[PDB]
Amino acid sequence: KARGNVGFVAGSSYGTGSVWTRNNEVVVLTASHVVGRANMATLKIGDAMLTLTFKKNGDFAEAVTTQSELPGNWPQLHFAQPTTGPASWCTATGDEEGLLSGEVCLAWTTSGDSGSAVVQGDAVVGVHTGSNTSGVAYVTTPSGKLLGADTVTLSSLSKHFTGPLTSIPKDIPDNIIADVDAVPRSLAMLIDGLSNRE
Repeated sequence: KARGNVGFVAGSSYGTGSVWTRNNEVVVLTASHVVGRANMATLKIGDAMLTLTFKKNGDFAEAVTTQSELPGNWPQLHFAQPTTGPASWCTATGDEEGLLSGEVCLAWTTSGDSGSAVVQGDAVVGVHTGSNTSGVAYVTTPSGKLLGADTVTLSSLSKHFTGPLTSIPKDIPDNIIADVDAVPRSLAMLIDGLSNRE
């Protein structure tokens, strides 16, 4: 079951969106490539169907509308810098718990999940942009920075996680440089937690 503010978006492609409140306006986030160059796309949430125009920054797409056009108790929109740790990919079929860092992001997603808000706590860090082999995720922040395209060692990543040393999960992407033979339990369980929205 998806979060209450998560909807489906259809433009040049099919994706996911999220709805929020900010300074008396209703804000809708999704991915630019889901919207498409014509800059128009239709959001479906609850019984509401609304066509919107989006301002874009790289693959991060944001539309604004009003309470009279899209009523509901939408959660307040807070943007925040990425913090190395767990993050929730808010897909239309439930939250996918994944690893988020500036260099590498891991989450089990499909094409339809493009545009899902990626959140940490009560704040949006970006939208889901795309995927690669072995749970690789790419996330675009509101300022248009692409997260997930660089490399990081396991030891460097490990500094950010609590718990005792644990065996490294089997399938990890080449962009995570395996330079230790054990990682903190929370890091291992995160990666092991692959595919958890059900």
